[PDB]
Amino acid sequence: LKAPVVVLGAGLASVSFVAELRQAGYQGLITVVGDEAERPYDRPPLSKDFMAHGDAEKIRLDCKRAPEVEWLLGVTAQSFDPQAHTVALSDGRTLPYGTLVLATGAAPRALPTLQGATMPVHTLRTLEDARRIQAGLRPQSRLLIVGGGVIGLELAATARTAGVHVSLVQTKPRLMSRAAPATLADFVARYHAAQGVDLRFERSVTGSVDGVVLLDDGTRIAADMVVVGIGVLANDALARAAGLACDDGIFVDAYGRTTCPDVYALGDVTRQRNPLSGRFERIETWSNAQNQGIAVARHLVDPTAPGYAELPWYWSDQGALRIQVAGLASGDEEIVRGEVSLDAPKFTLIELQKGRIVGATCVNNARDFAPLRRLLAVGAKPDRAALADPATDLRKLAA
Amino acid sequence: LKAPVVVLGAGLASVSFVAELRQAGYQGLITVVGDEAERPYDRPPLSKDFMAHGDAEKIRLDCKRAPEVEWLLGVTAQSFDPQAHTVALSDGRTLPYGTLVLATGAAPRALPTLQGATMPVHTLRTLEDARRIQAGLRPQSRLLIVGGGVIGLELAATARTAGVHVSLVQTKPRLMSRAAPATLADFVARYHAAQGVDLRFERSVTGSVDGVVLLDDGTRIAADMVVVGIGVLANDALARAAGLACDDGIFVDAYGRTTCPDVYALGDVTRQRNPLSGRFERIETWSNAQNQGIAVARHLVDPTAPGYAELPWYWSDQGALRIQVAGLASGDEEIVRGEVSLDAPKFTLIELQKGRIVGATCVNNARDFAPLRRLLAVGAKPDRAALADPATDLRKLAA
Ligand SMILES: Cc1cc2nc3c(=O)[nH]c(=O)nc-3n(C[C@H](O)[C@H](O)[C@H](O)COP(=O)(O)OP(=O)(O)OC[C@H]3O[C@@H](n4cnc5c(N)ncnc54)[C@H](O)[C@@H]3O)c2cc1C
Ligand SMILES: Cc1cc2nc3c(=O)[nH]c(=O)nc-3n(C[C@H](O)[C@H](O)[C@H](O)COP(=O)(O)OP(=O)(O)OC[C@H]3O[C@@H](n4cnc5c(N)ncnc54)[C@H](O)[C@@H]3O)c2cc1C
Repeated sequence: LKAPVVVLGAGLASVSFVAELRQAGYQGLITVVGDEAERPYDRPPLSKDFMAHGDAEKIRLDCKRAPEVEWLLGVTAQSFDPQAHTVALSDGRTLPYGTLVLATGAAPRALPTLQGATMPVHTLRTLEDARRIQAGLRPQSRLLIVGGGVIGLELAATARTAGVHVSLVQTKPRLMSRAAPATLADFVARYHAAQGVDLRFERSVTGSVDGVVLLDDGTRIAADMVVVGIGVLANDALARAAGLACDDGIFVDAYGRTTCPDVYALGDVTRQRNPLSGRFERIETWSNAQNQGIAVARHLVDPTAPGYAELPWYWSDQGALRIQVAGLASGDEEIVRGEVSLDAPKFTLIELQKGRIVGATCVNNARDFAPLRRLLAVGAKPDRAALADPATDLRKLAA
Repeated sequence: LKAPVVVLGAGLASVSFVAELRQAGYQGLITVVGDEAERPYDRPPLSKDFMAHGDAEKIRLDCKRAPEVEWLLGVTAQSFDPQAHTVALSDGRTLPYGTLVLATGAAPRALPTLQGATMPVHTLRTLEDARRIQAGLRPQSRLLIVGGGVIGLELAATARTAGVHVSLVQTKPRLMSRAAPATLADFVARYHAAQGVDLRFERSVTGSVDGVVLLDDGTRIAADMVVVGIGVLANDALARAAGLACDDGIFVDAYGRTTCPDVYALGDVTRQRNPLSGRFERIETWSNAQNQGIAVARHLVDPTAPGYAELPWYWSDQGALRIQVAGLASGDEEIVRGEVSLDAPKFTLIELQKGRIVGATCVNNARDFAPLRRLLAVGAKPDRAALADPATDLRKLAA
């Protein structure tokens, strides 16, 4: 930890990191460069309550635990020189650094087949995106969502509740193909179909003409607006140009270190080790952005602190479904607690691998999720009969 | 470049690196820790001329360009402390370092289904391995090779020439599924079949009992010896324990830097960027071990030197086939020069991607390979009609 600290990016990972530095005792200079001209804000409401109600002052991140920080908003870091220890800014200024932190997140992947489209096509990542989408979301408008990940499905539910007709195209045979158990994915499709979502599986967009989208099966979908959500790409251009190891994501170890001395990275921009799979992955969850940011800051101030160690998890709010998912999507068996029914959905899945818990899912059952995450964390091997037994209390069993 | 330099591993990458340091002008301490008790030697002859003729003094690496280096042979680096800047050795000694270089290569992957086998099962990576395999290779012995990569196929040809009966099991539908064009792979299978190799595709080993190997199709193959060659795993345990970013391979940038300050890595142990694909890969070729070793050394002595930049390539000698392959295995089209015939095989493949050369293969045509590699290097876009035209001289066209 060499002063001054410069952080590139002012999203959740960045805010979490600078607040932990200050709370841990670092009182030297901290400067944050953020390219959006927005008071730092949280993204999950953009698909839900913001999209519906429209109040951005309900979604701002609390920067109060980060006193004495200069936030350069609406400014783009254009390059950094890791030998000179400087960053070049879009406003013509240069910042010196002792420690540089790359927290630049990721940007929506574009659909090449819609690149010359003459109809409204948006992605959903920023306040500006959400505001733009809202203003075309009239009741009985027709929305096409490309991509069956959580963002798209969250938007789908919000749109339907608002009286918008929703069609959704998914290339893979299942929704949430990333980091969701098949049982959950099948149920999620059943729910959305029941809410009026027109789901098209194993189809791809081949292009568009005069307000209609074309598909690989040779068919058409007319819509007033397309929202594309087919995943994101790490914002790692600065690192690539400066000579750091990247591959759609900056490689970091558990201390947030990149291959370049005095340069760290955290959050959506990173590829990091998933302790459960033992493989490097770009983890794009809210909890990772916050918790990896805190862990890296904590170790920078106190090098005896351990590195980042959390196992990955996320939630997704999709209408009546409060979904929570932790660990791996699959193992050698799945234990199902409760019934999988559209009639007041409430159930828990547990994935096991040689008797050890390696994954869990709760749907409208937040009470069981916390003890499942603790069990997950220690690689517990409970009695599978007790794990199926609805009489069992997971909170009790967790100690 | 802080003295003293310690290198872990005494294979080709290591020898190439220390020789380049010395040639570039670094005259400080260099100490190499090598766990094999062997004068440093080259591995490719182990599947060919050594396996046949048995003279290890024909395969030693030239260390003369590396004067004043202490080589601790037969000693294992057990851990390193990247804060203390020391390495702990199996003989009880500790080495201080200013710069640590991890050049520990990779080890053959084991076959879990043969873990309790009571017949001879060997891998082929070391002098000891080769010597052990040789001594069971009687004429009219039956050898089963598991794995259709280049090592297995090279051994297959050597064994057949020696009068050994060869059966070979390959899980994938084609040989050389890694980094070889399908056209080449199909031809290579045709050649080996013509030389008496009993090839079994899309089959897996399920176990063994009393001198017979069992397969996923429910059948049997009796053999006097099994040689397993199903790929390798990076020897990255020290890095993993010391907190470096690894995933079956230590992540490095173009200067050989790991995520840990003052620690570098090179050769088979690394995952690095493939400039043609833009993706990180573990490149396990001879040319990478030598050339990445030299590039990293060169930049350590002269930081104005560029980073490692070579595009990947390899050769494989399989009986009458002198095979050379560069770049990617495929693109949007393949140009074929000459005829693909078992009657005196001699042909060239060129892979193109939007008019640009991205890959090439020569079989018994070393003359065309060098100009194809130069063309590959600059991302050339020659006239495809001229590239097919046998009247065309690639050496001429290369300038
Ligand atoms: C619509 C939506 C819904 C979501 N819902 C969920 C959910 O249900 N569950 C869940 O777990 N997560 C969800 N997420 C939230 C999410 O996971 C977090 O927003 C994200 O992980 C935060 O990571 P970050 O801080 O690393 O990156 P970012 O939030 O992307 O922050 C990076 C910032 O750096 C900026 N930047 C990039 N380059 C430069 C530069 N050169 N100079 C200056 N600034 C730069 C970027 O523009 C960006 O503002 C959702 C996200 C979206 C967009
Ligand atoms: C049978 C065979 C045939 C081949 N034929 C071809 C070919 O046709 N074409 C081709 O391109 N390549 C071929 N290769 C050659 C090959 O590509 C090179 O041998 C390899 O890439 C060299 O890389 P290296 O120096 O990084 O690793 P290595 O050669 O594996 O050297 C690493 C050394 O470090 C040692 N070590 C590991 N851990 C420790 C430790 N903790 N302490 C001390 N020492 C340690 C290892 O035991 C090993 O001796 C072949 C290899 C084999 C084995």
